[PDB]
Amino acid sequence: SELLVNTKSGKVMGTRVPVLSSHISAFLGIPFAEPPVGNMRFRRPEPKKPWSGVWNASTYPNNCQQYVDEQFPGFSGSEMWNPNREMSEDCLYLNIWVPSPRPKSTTVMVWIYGGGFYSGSSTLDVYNGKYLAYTEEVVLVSLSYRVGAFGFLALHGSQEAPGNVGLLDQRMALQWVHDNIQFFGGDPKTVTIFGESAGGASVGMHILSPGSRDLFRRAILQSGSPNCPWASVSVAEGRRRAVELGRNLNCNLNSDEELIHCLREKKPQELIDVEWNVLPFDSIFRFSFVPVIDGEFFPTSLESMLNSGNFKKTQILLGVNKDEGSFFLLYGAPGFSKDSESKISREDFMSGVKLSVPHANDLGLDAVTLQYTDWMDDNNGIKNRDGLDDIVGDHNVICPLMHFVNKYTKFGNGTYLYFFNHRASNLVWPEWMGVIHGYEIEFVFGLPLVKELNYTAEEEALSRRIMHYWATFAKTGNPNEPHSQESKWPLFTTKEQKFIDLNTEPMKVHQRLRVQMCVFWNQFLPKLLNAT
Amino acid sequence: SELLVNTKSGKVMGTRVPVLSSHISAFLGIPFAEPPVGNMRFRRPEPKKPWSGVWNASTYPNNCQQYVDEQFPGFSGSEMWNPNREMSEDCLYLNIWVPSPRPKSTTVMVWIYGGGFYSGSSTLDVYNGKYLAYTEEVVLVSLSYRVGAFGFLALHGSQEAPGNVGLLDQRMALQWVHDNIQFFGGDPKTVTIFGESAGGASVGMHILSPGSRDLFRRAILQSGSPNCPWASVSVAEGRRRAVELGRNLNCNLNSDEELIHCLREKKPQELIDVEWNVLPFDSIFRFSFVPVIDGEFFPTSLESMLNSGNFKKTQILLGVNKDEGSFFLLYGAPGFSKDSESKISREDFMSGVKLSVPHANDLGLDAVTLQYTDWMDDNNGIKNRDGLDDIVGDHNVICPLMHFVNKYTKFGNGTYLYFFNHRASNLVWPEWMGVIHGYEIEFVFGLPLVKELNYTAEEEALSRRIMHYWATFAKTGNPNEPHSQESKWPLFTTKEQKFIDLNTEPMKVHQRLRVQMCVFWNQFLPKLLNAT
Ligand SMILES: COc1ccc2c3c1O[C@H]1C[C@@H](O)C=C[C@@]31CCN(CCCCCCN1C(=O)c3ccccc3S1(=O)=O)C2
Ligand SMILES: COc1ccc2c3c1O[C@H]1C[C@@H](O)C=C[C@@]31CCN(CCCCCCN1C(=O)c3ccccc3S1(=O)=O)C2
Ligand SMILES: *[C@@H]1O[C@H](CO)[C@@H](O[C@@H]2O[C@H](CO)[C@@H](O)[C@H](O)[C@H]2NC(C)=O)[C@H](O)[C@H]1NC(C)=O
Ligand SMILES: *[C@@H]1O[C@H](CO)[C@@H](O[C@@H]2O[C@H](CO)[C@@H](O)[C@H](O)[C@H]2NC(C)=O)[C@H](O)[C@H]1NC(C)=O
Ligand SMILES: *[C@@H]1O[C@H](CO)[C@@H](O)[C@H](O)[C@H]1NC(C)=O
Ligand SMILES: *[C@@H]1O[C@H](CO)[C@@H](O)[C@H](O)[C@H]1NC(C)=O
Repeated sequence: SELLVNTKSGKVMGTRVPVLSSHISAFLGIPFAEPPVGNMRFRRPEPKKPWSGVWNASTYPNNCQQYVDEQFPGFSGSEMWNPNREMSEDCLYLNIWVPSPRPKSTTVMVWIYGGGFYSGSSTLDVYNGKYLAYTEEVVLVSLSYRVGAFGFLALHGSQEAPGNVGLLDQRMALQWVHDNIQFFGGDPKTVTIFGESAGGASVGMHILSPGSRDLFRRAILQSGSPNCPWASVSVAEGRRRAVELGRNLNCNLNSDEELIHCLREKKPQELIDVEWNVLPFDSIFRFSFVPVIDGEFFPTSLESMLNSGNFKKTQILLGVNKDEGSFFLLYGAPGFSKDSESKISREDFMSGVKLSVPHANDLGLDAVTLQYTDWMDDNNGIKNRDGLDDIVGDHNVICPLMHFVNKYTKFGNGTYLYFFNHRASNLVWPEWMGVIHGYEIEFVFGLPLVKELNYTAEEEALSRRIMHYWATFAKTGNPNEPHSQESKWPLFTTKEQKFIDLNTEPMKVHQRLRVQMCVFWNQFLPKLLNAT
Repeated sequence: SELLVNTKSGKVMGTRVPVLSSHISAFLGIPFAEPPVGNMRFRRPEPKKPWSGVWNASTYPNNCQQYVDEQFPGFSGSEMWNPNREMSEDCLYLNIWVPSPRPKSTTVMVWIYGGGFYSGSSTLDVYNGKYLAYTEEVVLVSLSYRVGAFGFLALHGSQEAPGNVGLLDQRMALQWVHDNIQFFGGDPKTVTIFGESAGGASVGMHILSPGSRDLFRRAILQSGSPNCPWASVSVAEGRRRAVELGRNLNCNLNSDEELIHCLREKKPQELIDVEWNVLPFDSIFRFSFVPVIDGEFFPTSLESMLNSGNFKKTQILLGVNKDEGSFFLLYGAPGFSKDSESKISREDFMSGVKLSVPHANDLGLDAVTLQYTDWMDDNNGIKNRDGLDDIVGDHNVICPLMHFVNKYTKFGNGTYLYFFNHRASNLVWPEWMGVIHGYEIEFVFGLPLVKELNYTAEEEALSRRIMHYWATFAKTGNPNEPHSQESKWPLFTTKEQKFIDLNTEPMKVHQRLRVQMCVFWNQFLPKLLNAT
């Protein structure tokens, strides 16, 4: 039967799922690691022991333990990101959508969800892989990994809580895909990993880490880069935060052993309840437990790895959204609200800048403010609001990606860059937030092809184009259809630095995406902060 | 007779001079101080002893000893600034143009020439006061003062060479005007001092200095401000330069007495020949001997005087030209030439920045470069050339004047600000230099009314308008004709910061002249340089 697949780990039984008037097979909740529970909490993952009999893979698995957004109860804009299955530490599973009839050896795409490294689920409606698998005829896999303290608590020097275990969870899933996807009709030689935000940072981290490079062929990064200021911490900062978490739970702090044992006796929600108390600064776009530059998963500093070409050389397709910072200003910066136009006073602007670049001294804060203030009209509320939106997006997402892009292209084998700037007609968030962080995902996953979701005919066309760009790239290392008549997405080169806009209008090519601001963020400001 | 005037210093005999088909009286070369020669070189000026008989004031006097421009022999663009009379240390004289018939008590305007404090003459053709005196019916005076080491060599603590004596020369001339102008038909209660560049800085210095304030009524500053970075030095830097001058002439440096005596035995040209060797940095727009913050002529730092309102409160009219920096880039920055379009490479741009802000550390240089580089088109030669032109003009002239303007207006009784941006049709300098430092002077002095000088009919109209604005302001403290139908030059206020463009097009009002760049130069950069 089509729904029965024998893998190196044992037999698995899937389910037939309807998709746009047709059908495909889905193998949901396949285990790829032993549950990281009890004494294994904080530890590197262990491979799942093979099983006898047939594993029932007809339903989604549990989501990993995580902080749950309750800022807007019942609001779909925020709840579409919350776990939609019961949470459990026993959450290391992957999902596979397979075209029907089962292919023999086709293109494989593995999705890595985002969520600031503290949240996320592979089972969200926006990550439903059936549309992409069906429309592009690819085997679509979505993995999972531990987030928050469970996946990133780091006490460097200890083997009980070394840090980066969430990344190792992702690596283990990629190993399982490499070893077994052939049985589902996928070609292990042609695996593209793709993810957004923390998932995009993760993809870049696998490109960098020597121990992950051989597990995939190509990569797609959406609104995320390994060098993002929020994506990693030093082992000293990781240690300080782990100790501070312990201090919040009245743990014995005499030794790592004492600390870890105490943290292991706590129920999941006890760690989550105090997780946010360990941040070193009053800030926005900063998360507690994230990857650590350990000297193992990451051999040396990310910057030196990027500068020396110490990373997997292959093709990459990546990009950013127009208003990456709005989600974060709404949730923490003074003056912003979901139900107002959020025009920002000069003082709230100043407060926002301080929260946005928490690590900056006063000279640094002045540099940023000057760079984003129109002094001919400084009390303009809309300009202050949009300026902050740009500060947050440029600093945390766009400029780090542009730095990654330029460093990468020097050694890589092919780069395609995009600027997604279409605001969905059915967006439930207010207009001031614009093209929000995370909102290109629904187009990548084909949601607009579903009539009941209320997208326009051009948005469905945009979705189909993006899906075919992503899949063709996964398949060939080039998003363009060979011998096609359609407009060509040009290669991003060190010299011309071309990129295309991604929206419902006829393709348009540009060059040097936000160079003015990124020279400020990537070259000048760090020089200023390092000198003063 | 109309050409005979009895003053408190003795009788003076002038000459009748033709002016635009009519005539007026001119009293040229009237002495206002004893010749500052021999043992009086470097000393404060002494008032001229009264004379018996009649002083022949029919011809221009000698010009003060100064460096002479030989960069373009025979070229009128540069030679129109060079002394046009024999040079001599016996050069403290003033000139007066009086309408005919002699008025009884009319508006007085006293001109203070510029020249970077190291050069300048009251006898230049562009400073001919007959047109303005005739057309506006004002008594026009042009004074003179020692420049270079002769007027500004400063060994603070010494009475033989205290510094600032060139400013005291100007003050003595203003005292003579106050005491005697009534005999020429001028009203001592209504004296307006006006000057350009170093002369404009001088005017602002008299506004600041307690010992000069009572000598005039109102002020006009053209492309110059007392706080300009090149207009003054500390007593320590003044001393170092004086000692270095001595070192260049093989002087005994054991004491001030030994140094000064040696400097006094040298012929004028010997000091001038090594004058430029004392600058502390490789730079442009920096001059050797300038005013010193001595604690006497200037009670405290210029900034604290400006901040506390420690200055004469009255009305001021001032402004800048569009391309203040071009003259200086042509003469010293790599890549610029008089006969080429001077498109600047990225490297010459960098070299220019270093010469333009000689006091800046590397972080400072990077800040400036970033602020003026279009990173989307950084190898554009015209943009690099124009960017440097703006760097030089903003830093040395425009932003210091804007800082002066805003500090002044808070305590003053009326401010009128202009932006002169008309390029004369008959300019002999190349097009790339634009509206050059010093080139609004010919319009202020009415040269365009002289047919043989080849100006257009609209330029003559512009000249007449400017002359009437200046004179009406001198007379009333307001450039606008009361009850006129013409467009009104609005008052510059702390709140609205309005200014007008000055050109052949219908008046246009704007606000916050070059605010973006001036916040950089007046607030951010000094904060950066002071911290790092
Ligand atoms: C690094 O990028 C991200 C960081 C956080 C999240 C996402 C994300 O990318 C997006 C798209 C996708 O990748 C998944 C989740 C998304 C959207 C949903 N949500 C958006 C709200 C994030 C901003 C508020 C975060 N919070 C705090 O900073 C904070 C501080 C103290 C206590 C509680 C909180 S919080 O959870 O409200 C969480
Ligand atoms: C502070 O503003 C200024 C500084 C210098 C001058 C003027 C001026 O404003 C204008 C208009 C008016 O006020 C009178 C003279 C003006 C035009 C004529 N000339 C223009 C040429 C100035 C630029 C070159 C100065 N030189 C040097 O920096 C240098 C260095 C070493 C040796 C020799 C020289 S230099 O004389 O060629 C001299
Ligand atoms: C990606 O790598 C391939 C193979 O290494 C590059 O193709 C080679 O290009 C070189 C230089 O032009 C030729 O000498 C070889 O014959 C090519 N090999 C093959 C098998 O095609 C390709 O140019 C690279 N692409 C980019 C954008 O770097
Ligand atoms: C310049 O100073 C004059 C006189 O000090 C100001 O005129 C006075 O304005 C105050 C306040 O409006 C009135 O109470 C007086 O009656 C006015 N005095 C006279 C004699 O007019 C004038 O407003 C000031 N101008 C500016 C721009 O500051
Ligand atoms: C597979 O497991 C799910 C768990 O709820 C169950 O509903 C479904 O009927 C099961 N099917 C088989 C054949 O075990
Ligand atoms: C005034 O002095 C000048 C000096 O050259 C002379 O030419 C002129 O004739 C003199 N006039 C009288 C009356 O002395």
